[PDB]
Amino acid sequence: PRPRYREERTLVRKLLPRPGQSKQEFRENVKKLRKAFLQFNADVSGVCQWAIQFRPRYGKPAEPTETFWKFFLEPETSLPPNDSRSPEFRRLQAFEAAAGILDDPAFTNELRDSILAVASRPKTKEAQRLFSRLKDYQPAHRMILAKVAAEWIESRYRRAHQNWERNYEEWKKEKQEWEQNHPELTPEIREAFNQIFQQLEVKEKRVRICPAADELYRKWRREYWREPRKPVFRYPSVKRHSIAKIFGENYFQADFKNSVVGLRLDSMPAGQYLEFAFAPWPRNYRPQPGETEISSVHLHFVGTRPRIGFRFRVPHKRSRFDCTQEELDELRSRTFPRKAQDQKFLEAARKRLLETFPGNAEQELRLLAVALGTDSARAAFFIGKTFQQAFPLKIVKIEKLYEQWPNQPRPGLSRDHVGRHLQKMRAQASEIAQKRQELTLQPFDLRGLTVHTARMIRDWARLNARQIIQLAEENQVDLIVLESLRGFRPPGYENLDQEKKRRVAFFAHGRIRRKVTEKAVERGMRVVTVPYLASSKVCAECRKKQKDNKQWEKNKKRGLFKCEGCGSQAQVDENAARVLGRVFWGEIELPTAIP
RNA sequence: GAUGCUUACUUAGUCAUCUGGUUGGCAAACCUCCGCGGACCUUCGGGACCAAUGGAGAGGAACCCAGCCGAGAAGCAUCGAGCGCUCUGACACCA
Ligand SMILES: [Zn+2]
Repeated sequence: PRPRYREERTLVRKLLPRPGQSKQEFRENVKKLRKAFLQFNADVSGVCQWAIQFRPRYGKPAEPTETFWKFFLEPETSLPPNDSRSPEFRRLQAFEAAAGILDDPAFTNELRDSILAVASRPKTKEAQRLFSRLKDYQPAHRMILAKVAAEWIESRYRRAHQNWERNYEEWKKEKQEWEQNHPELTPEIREAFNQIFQQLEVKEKRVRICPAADELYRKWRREYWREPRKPVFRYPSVKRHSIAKIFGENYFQADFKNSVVGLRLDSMPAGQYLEFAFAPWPRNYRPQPGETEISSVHLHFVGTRPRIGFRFRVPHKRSRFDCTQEELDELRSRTFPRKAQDQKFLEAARKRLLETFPGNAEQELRLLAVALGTDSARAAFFIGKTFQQAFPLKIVKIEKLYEQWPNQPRPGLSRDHVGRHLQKMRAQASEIAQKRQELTLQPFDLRGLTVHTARMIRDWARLNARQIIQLAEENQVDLIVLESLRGFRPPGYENLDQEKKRRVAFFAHGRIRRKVTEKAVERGMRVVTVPYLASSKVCAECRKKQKDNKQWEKNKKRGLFKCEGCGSQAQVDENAARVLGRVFWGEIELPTAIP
């Protein structure tokens, strides 16, 4: 499908006043830039507003404007595989004709007809004013703006909507099968119990009301009463991260021997730049400016301080596999997106991987099943379905890196550290509330403490990802096995509930998964995420699937355990790694304990 | 490795008992009401978002800005250790 994983890997450095430049002069310059960023965001938001109305609706006959929409979103498929001009240049030509700001054979007759249909539509007041302003812009700015709007609308609407469609079809089939297999006794009787809840304010799927004793209707409601929710569209809000202004070619002048960057604004003419100092390129960082030239510069604001991003090209490594990672993600996202659809997804993924292998996959498939625990973590290694050895990973960060916590708040990147900042926040927002009441949360209230906590969490995730990548590179792996854990929470997470602010301190296992997947696809590897199956409470040697629930947690609290059935003595992490490595193969099944 | 001076510098990459502490606020910044106009979802109750070459008030608790103290980056200057040279913790960066 779409090439989700590109080869860009952009790097962000903070901007600093140049030593020659005066501090007041630097404040005046960051003011000129803040204005340009605001204008760019406004223009992109307006163009997205104009273009969102041409989408083809689900369950309706196709309108004549659809093929222009698909050309605008994905010119690569629309254009022939070979053409001199880049696809984005063709996108700009189509957009100008559509908005009223094409005979080239690169464009098809259907595309021209659809754009003719599109242009013959009424323009709102916002659209007319936006196009009047956009007329004056340079073709480079117009093209960059159109590309950014297209990528934004694609990523933020179309992916989620297509996933929602595929989810909805399976929801139809599953509800039909459910209604036609066990409960044949509810053709209409559901209405009698539904009406009483309808007349009241019960606008929620999971009925947060305790059982009355229809309870079969209750299980039916929490499952198949309402359709899967449709994704809610938004625009590039300047309050959140939103998008980043792009200074393409001939607009930036970055120097590296000494770190100064020549940014150029839209109004500024040729040969004039705004020089700023920035954090110098790391020496140990593997790529260097000499290796690959910088394609463009991406600017965005955190808090009020500007940051810049350098975009360069880094080639990918060809994987021994004859398939892509996007297909493996596609299976789970679209083909099997449900809870019964997990066993089928895993079987299909295993088949697809095995058939794509050049030689004998069973004899030689270098596999590394990594589990992610709290204090510690270990990864198993498989070559041919035969366990070789388990490796420890150093993931506790203190004055030095260790593999385990040495023997009240633990110094270093720990739950205690994060939770102490969460408590500070819980004790500091109160007085803000009272003072605001006296005068008479927001995403600017504790704007330094939260950004610090976010940087801490992402640093922890980066540590985990790089450690895993290094372990995989040590012994030439081709496949990394990961679970679907949500994440861990710090001690102060629960006492700061009801606020999205507390989400800054969630440990984000998914962030680790994304980083690992990106870095693995970087090096010619594949990542498959099995569905959560609680590997910790499953013995690798014999699949006992322990359920004591009282003694197991105590054993995990000291890092050792003992299987109830036979008596294996391995540490919890090694057991879980072996369990995942087996589960990828056919030797262990998913619980599937829904009924 | 130690020591001293200077800097329109940093204290908003993380950790090492650590967004360092403190004093205040004209401009400015930040903050609160609208709201021309656009728009996504919706159980129609409402939720969420952008926005005028757009207009009105207000806090220095929070946001922002400035001063002071503590500290660290370097350019130079002294001595030293090891072997003139090498000489300042660990990690980590696809935002
Ligand atoms: Zn056992």
